[PDB]
Amino acid sequence: KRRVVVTGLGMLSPVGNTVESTWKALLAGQSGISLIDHFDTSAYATKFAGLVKDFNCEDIISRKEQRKMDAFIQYGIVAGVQAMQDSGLEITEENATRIGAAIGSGIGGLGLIEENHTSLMNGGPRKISPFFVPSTIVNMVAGHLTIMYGLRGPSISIATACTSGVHNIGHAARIIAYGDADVMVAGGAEKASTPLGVGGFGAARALSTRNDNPQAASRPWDKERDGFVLGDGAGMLVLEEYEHAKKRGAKIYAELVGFGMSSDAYHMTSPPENGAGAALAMANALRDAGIEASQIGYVNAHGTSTPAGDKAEAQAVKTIFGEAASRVLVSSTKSMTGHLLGAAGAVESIYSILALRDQAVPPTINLDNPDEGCDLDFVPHEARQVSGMEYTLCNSFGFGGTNGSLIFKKI
Amino acid sequence: KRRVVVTGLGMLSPVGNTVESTWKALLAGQSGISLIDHFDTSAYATKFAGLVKDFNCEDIISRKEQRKMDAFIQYGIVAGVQAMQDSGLEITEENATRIGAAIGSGIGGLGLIEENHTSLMNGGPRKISPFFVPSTIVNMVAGHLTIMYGLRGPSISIATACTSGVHNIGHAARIIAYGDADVMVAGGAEKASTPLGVGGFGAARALSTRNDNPQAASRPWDKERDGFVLGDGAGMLVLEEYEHAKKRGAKIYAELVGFGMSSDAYHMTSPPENGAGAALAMANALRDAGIEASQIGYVNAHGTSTPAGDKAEAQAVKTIFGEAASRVLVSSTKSMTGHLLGAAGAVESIYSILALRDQAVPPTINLDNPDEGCDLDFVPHEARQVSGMEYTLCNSFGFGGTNGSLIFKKI
Ligand SMILES: *[C@H](C(N)=O)[C@H](O)C(=O)CC/C=C/C/C=C/C
Ligand SMILES: *[C@H](C(N)=O)[C@H](O)C(=O)CC/C=C/C/C=C/C
Repeated sequence: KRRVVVTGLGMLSPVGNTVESTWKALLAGQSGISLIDHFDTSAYATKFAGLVKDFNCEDIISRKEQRKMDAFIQYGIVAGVQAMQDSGLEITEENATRIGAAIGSGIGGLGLIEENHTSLMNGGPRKISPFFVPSTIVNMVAGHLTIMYGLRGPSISIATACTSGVHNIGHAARIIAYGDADVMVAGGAEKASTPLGVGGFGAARALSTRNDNPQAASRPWDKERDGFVLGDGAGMLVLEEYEHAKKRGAKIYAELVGFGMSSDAYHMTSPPENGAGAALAMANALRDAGIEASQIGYVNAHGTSTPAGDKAEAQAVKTIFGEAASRVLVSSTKSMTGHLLGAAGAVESIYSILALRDQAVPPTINLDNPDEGCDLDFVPHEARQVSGMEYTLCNSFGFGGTNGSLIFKKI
Repeated sequence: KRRVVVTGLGMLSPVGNTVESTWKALLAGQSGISLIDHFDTSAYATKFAGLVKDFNCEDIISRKEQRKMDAFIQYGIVAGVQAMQDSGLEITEENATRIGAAIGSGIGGLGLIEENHTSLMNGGPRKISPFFVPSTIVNMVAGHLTIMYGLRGPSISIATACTSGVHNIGHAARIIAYGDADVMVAGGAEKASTPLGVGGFGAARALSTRNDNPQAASRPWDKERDGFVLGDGAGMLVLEEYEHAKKRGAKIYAELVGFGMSSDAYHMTSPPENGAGAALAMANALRDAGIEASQIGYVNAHGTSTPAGDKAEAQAVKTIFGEAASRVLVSSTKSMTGHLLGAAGAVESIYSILALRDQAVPPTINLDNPDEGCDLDFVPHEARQVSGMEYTLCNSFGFGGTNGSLIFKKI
């Protein structure tokens, strides 16, 4: 039996450009939400997002190579490098073959698609960049990373909307467990804060519209929720087989011990009031890990600050935790960070891992007045200190009722 | 140990709207390539593609529901229904939970992205459809199918460019083998024959330009190759665990016995002249199945009719088959059908499965003059009759050097 452990972390996010900085900002209840200034938002109903601030990549990616790449790929690589550096792995010819990648995105290169389409509308097909395809398609984050580090193992990319993050980590472990790889770089990257991504979610009426107080917009479970808050970023994990990691003397952050997937079979964008799909994915993760709900100390919720969405997950937690529902800690870091779509599950896996390290649970800021029936401990305003927390659960749900959960364990 | 078998086939393609029709057209060496007429191609360097002809879906999808869906999703569903109908599975409340889906696409809804972006350019963000997001994102084929049949098992979507098809089948089996599901609907759907998809690949100089003879454009391994030929379509497979399938008395088409993944670590679009990545993926598939190259009767090649691409794969076959390289049959059905990108690996899995059933190997049409060093039996012009063929191998390679292979076995 092969046990997968997390030996390397890397990340870009709205509250920080590194893992540790981001983690301090979350624990200090800082927000990363801000007014969008890279495109005219006058006609838009949402004028704010969680944007990655003062991002440098020149040291890692050259200006000549920057032009073949949408910003989502740029983020993915930089965060991937971080994860590799943190891992300390040395890739040798005797190694290459056993190391792979499992990185996805919800929609990939929206920025460059809009740009190319604009050129085509204004100049015909001869003005379309020669890199249009490889600069936008979702799997190019893993493509460039494999090339960069000479990785020859398995190379997949799962694109399941907001569950992407969780699914890539899940299958990266599965791959390792199966024997196809020893080390896997996994995570997700997203950069949808573009006209079409902001407009598009606006069109569906899914985004918050609180432009008078951008940092208060995102309020999971609060009575005044009006929609999720969009955020860009990327979170990369290095997963590797225990023994392999043991022999090399690797920083072991945690052990990936459970992975559950489920389908809703209800609505294309809406979740069931019930939360049954969310319930069956936690449930399945539990079975896969072989533990009971009661051993879960902290649940990093999907909790996107949407009226219907937050209700459902809460209910699913009450179904799964039952009597231990009052003793379990459930927060949403999306109150600060915003929804990272394809990257959400990746960064939130890092937050659930660090919580094990530090026994501190990031808060759910802006939760001034819980709505009617939410009696759970949502870690309301300030980080909570804890003791003896062995496991944490991490949720992510997505359009098409595609659900996933990851269980982490302290080692 | 769990053995996965294929109990249901479904498919839309340029040469046919059903599985059997398509199969007859391939064996009769028919081409599906034609002049594009849904957009002005006057300024374009390629004016032809493999398009799905006279496609009906009204019986399956209503006109009110058609509007929330890009054509790639439309194709996926219709082909998925076919696969379910062919399977004969009955979904019950005692069943739902164990049946899932694993359907991907290379780029998903290009058609609707261009349309929405056009509206936004000409009318601002209020003219963007409310279904923009769910009508384009890659995972909505599995989303709608799960809802339609009430599937509650695992729901993933792999988006690895032209390897998508193979990867979704691969992981669908892995999932089943692992125990997360008993039945999985898997495959891919693509519909990139749009201005941006044709222009975009044109921009890279990757497409054939033989507009004077569209049906002769696609010529894998021929000396006059000038680029791949674009094709739309979808191919769906129903994978299910042997025992489960046995007990229900299911039509067993074949057994999925091997799945190999590999990374090139060379170039973002170009393959290595060597074909080493392609070699290591066949190699890995072989190990996973536990058989030797010599037992492989037919290889459905990636063979996209690209100068560099076709060279490399051929070499990789010579490395893997070695002495049996002359006795093994290698054809490319892309000579007729064109490249289905995200769907390519799905339809070609069906062609490798049917070849087992009928012991007939589809030809590589248009191969008038093999280039210099290609001495392999490429099944040059007419279908070849065979006897005692137990296994077939199926290849698919993609941008970012992401490789995959599937091995099928006659039962
Ligand atoms: C996210 C959610 N409901 O939690 C949802 O599944 C989703 O739409 C992700 C797909 C988005 C990809 C980025 C595209 C932006 C236009
Ligand atoms: C396909 C190949 N080289 O065999 C290649 O990997 C690829 O570009 C697939 C990605 C395309 C998705 C459809 C987008 C069209 C614009």
